[PDB]
Amino acid sequence: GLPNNTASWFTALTQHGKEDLKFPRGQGVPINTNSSPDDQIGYYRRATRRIRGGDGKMKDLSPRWYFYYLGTGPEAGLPYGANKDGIIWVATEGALNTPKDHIGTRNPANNAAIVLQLPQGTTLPKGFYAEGSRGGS
Repeated sequence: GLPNNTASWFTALTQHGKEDLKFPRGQGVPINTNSSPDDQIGYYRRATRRIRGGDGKMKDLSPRWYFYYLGTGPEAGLPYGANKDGIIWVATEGALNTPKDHIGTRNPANNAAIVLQLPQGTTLPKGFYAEGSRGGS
C-alpha cells in the first residue's frame, strides 16, 4: 500500500564481474549502529532506474544491489529460507529471522543511505565493491 518512496538504509553494491554476488552464512550484512542485532537480517535485490544525464537527456543508470530488512522493500513477504532467483539471503550472528515492518525502509527525500561497511572478518565477493565508501581493510 505504501507509496513508491523506499530506499536502502545503507549504500548499494556495484557488480564488476561474472559473479552474481554471494555471502556465507553469518556474513554479508553491513554494520548497523542505529539498529539492533536481531534486525541485522534481510536480502539483496537489484534495482534499475534512469537518471538525468549530463547532456540533458535521461540516461539509464546501471543496476545496483540494494539491501533491506525482512518484510520490507520490493521483495517483502518472504520468510528466511524461501528460494528466489535474483535475490540473496543475508543474516548476521544473532539476527532474527522475522519481518521488520515496524522499521521499514528509509525514504531518500527524508534521509540518505549510510556508508555500507561489513564487520571485521567479512569481505565482499570478488568483482564487487561498496558505493560511497572508500574500501575495507
